[PDB]
Amino acid sequence: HHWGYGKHNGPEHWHKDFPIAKGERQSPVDIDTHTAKYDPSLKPLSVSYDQATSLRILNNGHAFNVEFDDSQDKAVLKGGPLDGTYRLIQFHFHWGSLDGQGSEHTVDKKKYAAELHLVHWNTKYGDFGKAVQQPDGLAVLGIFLKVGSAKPGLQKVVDVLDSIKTKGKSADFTNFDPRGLLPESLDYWTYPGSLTTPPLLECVTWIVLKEPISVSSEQVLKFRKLNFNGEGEPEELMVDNWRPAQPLKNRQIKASFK
Ligand SMILES: C[C@]12CC[C@H]3[C@@H](CC=C4C[C@@H](OS(N)(=O)=O)CC[C@@]43C)[C@@H]1CC[C@@H]2C=O
Ligand SMILES: [Zn+2]
Repeated sequence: HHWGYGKHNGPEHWHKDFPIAKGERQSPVDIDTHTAKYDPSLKPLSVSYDQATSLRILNNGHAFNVEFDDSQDKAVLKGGPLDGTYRLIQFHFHWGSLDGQGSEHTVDKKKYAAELHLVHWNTKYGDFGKAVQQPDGLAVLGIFLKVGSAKPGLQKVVDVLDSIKTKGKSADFTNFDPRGLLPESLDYWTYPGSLTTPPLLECVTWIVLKEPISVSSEQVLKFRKLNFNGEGEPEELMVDNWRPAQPLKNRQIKASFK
């Protein structure tokens, strides 16, 4: 009886195995745009993905992960609210059963169709596993998806999903350029938070871009054909793999923009 997104194992159950679920810096949150304070001390975000080297795409029974070779200093996130340099290890999405839900963060209670997370670890802690034990261990870049025009840079991901339908399936996925998933503007909100799945560790500086990307209805419909279940198990469509907004408690959301 492992955690998931269902009635009996979903977000309202996670606190039993992971008591930090009710902690002081949980993610995601609602971004109240009128309360978020413009912080002139925040720097432009530096996203350097020119040398990013993807290895594999994996269905882990929760989402699909596009994984990167993080063995050299290549694909790095720095500046913005960050001190030092954070290395890209993987990206994944959260999405809904319908276009009206799927994002984890919300903006004035607006839910987007999906949300992309690019996960980076602080190079001062040497590897990903050590970084998540630190309050400044990870920087996750969050990007909202709305349904409209296709995102050409997403199509290579969409076209490989047929090969990883079920939990435990993986495929070679080299030479994927994550620059093709970025909106025009790097205007962002930032706040201290957590992983949004177990183990829910309070190790993340969240950087949520204001500008969504557009994807087509056809692109998101292919996300919704994935399965939570393993090959030769009862079909459970991989949909609504999002955690709802958690209490903000004693935190401030800062805006990079006026
Ligand atoms: C691999 C680990 C468990 C899985 C952890 C990872 C740290 C960050 C995320 C990101 C998160 O999703 S999200 N939404 O918070 O970005 C989904 C869980 C995941 C992959 C841990 C690092 C060490 C630990 C075990 O070795
Ligand atoms: Zn995520």
